[PDB]
Amino acid sequence: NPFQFYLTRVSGVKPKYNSGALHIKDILSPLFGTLVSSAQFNYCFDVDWLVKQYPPEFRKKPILLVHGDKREAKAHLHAQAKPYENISLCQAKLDIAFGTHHTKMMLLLYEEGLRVVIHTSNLIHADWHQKTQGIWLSPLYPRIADGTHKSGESPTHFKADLISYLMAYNAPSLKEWIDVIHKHDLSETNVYLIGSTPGRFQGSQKDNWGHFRLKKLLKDHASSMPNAESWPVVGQFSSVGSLGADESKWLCSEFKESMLTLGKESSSVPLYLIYPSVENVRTSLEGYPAGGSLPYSIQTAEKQNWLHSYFHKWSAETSGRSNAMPHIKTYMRPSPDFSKIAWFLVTSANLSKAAWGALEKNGTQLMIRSYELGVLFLPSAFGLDSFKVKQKFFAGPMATFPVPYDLPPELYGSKDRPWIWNIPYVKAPDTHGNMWVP
Ligand SMILES: O=C(O)c1cccc(O)c1C(=O)O
Repeated sequence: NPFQFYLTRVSGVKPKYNSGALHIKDILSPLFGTLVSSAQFNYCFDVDWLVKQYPPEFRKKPILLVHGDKREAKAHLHAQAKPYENISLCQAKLDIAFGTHHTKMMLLLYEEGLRVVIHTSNLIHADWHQKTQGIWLSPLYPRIADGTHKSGESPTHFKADLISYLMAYNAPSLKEWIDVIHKHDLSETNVYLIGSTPGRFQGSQKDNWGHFRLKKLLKDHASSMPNAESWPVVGQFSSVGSLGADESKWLCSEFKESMLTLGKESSSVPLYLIYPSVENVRTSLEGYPAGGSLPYSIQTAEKQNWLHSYFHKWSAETSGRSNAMPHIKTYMRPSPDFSKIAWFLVTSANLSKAAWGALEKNGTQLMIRSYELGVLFLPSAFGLDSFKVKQKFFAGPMATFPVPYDLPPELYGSKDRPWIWNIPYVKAPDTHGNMWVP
């Protein structure tokens, strides 16, 4: 397969549903490369657990943790890391209020080359145990010979774009990794980088990040088709921000507008949002504790009941993962019969203005609060007009894209409710025999 898109291993499904899945121990294995140094970009870390996932022979190689923690949280993380003299830390600046460092990425420097891993899991045991999570694995990028002058750039501009993303941190530890990337040949990369960084972007910078970045890529590198207004948009996420008093405030005015872009020319496009119901969580492998990683608060939700008519259940029979709650985030553009897709994005970005950006100053400025990162699969980058949807995620021509959940998405039933993490559920017990009392 050309896509190199994987799910994490799920404990408790039959082996047929983990053949081709990856655990973090698989990613860090010597079989992937002889580790010299690594950077772990993430949100939450269990440092003791994390070091154990590296092969024993590699556990003293340098590790950089890139995080966004402040004040006591920052102290707690440093205290976690203090016992390991090989671990350095980089605090990503979050100069806009309510921002988060959500990006989940491994930079893996080997004897043999460099690998980039963009994924959706926190570096804690529970995020790799029984959740649905996504991974993109880059090729092994060879080093450019010293004295040789070549760009090492791909047709998707991934090398420059990754360096640009790292430069936004303004961090000395990441300038070191920028210099590493400069020295490697990333020309085989067939995905486009879509990042968010905190800031207020106007003019020549508005298209660099967030949903304007997606819009720019779709305008430049996808083609519109006849009956494009019939191709739905699907968004799939593990949390929702405050979107406004109605759909015209942000969801359907600028977010949907960016996602329905195709091609360079000048809406009733169906929008499907996939988000676990209470029943999805209750009957999940984890039970109600899965809802600790689906942090939709009642304060947010009661301000936007209009949103929930868009919500569809989590269902993933195709990957045996209907009971493995999603912490992956994905966005895609299926055909009206869901048999093809015009593009697929896997990312850290949830359904929120903080993650995707919101227009300010009379539409001239895109304001983003958070760090996010994902990769975009476009048919043109593979010599194709569209992707055929793989019918069974783990089944057997390799030019079909492995969508990890079921299509078409299934609307919430009248008795379903979106999972809301900070109210109690005491009506029916979960798969472990417990209720939810936050
Ligand atoms: O895991 C994360 O990066 C995260 C952190 C804080 C709130 C969240 O909603 C999420 C998420 O849903 O991914």
